[PDB]
Amino acid sequence: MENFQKVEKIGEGTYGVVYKARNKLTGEVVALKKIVPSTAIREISLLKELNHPNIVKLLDVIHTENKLYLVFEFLHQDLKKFMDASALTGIPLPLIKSYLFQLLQGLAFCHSHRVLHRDLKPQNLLINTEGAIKLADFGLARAFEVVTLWYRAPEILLGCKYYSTAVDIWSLGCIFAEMVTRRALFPGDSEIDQLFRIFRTLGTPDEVVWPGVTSMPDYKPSFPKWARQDFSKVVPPLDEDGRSLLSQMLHYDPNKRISAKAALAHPFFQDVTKPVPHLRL
Ligand SMILES: O=C(Nc1ccc(F)cc1)c1n[nH]cc1NC(=O)c1c(F)cccc1F
Repeated sequence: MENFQKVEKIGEGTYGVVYKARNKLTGEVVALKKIVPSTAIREISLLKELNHPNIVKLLDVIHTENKLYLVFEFLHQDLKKFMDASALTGIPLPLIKSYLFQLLQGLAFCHSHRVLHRDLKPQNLLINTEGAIKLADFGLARAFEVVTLWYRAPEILLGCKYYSTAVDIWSLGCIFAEMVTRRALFPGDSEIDQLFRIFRTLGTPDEVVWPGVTSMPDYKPSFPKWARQDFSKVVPPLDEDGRSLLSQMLHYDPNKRISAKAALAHPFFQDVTKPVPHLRL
């Protein structure tokens, strides 16, 4: 730690405390995350390689005195605070669209290298004054105070052990709908409550929409059978392009669910721009 001065506690991460810190030598301000098996060492080292404009840059990995610290480029806000701050009027749609597009870019990159996030949520989406948004804590999940289930894909909730990059698309779809409506899509407060909120909005899945569902580990023939709601009721006043895209990001069957790369080609992004957010630091 010596080479750093903790300027302040930024928050209580999943894997430990987060500090804003200044490199006593380089002068650079940074995010310092306190988290040791060699596997965790090997995973995090891979992470140093996947550099992308929409991934929070992992500056350094300090394994000293059998402790683990990750050093990340610092950004001044996350999407959760910005949403609360924009509750009154909502985030403008052009900004929502730009955030969605850049996030999809980040995902398409990670996914092309077979790296999933697994835990997307507005808290780990960081933004700057220049209109950029970045995925934070990418890959930390494989490598390793209630954790939110609100963005969890249903195949995870159903006990699927070998899930795909589709889980991140699902989470990002949930975040998309939340930006638009200013309300969490599926605010579950247990794994069953989470699952059943999903069922209530999208319909109880069956073998028609999701072949193999009924054979999943935690699936029960006894689940109530709810009817799917219509999306126009779910995310007004998102336009038809947005709704089409959202519906594809929220497909039950992970194999039907749109990829990040395919989502980038959707006509919703036909008119994408890069607006600057007004944020007060
Ligand atoms: O937290 C960060 N920035 C930030 C600063 C002030 C805020 F109000 C808000 C945000 C940050 N900058 N760079 C990386 C960061 N955070 C993470 O990587 C991170 C983490 F280590 C653990 C959990 C969530 C994270 F986003």
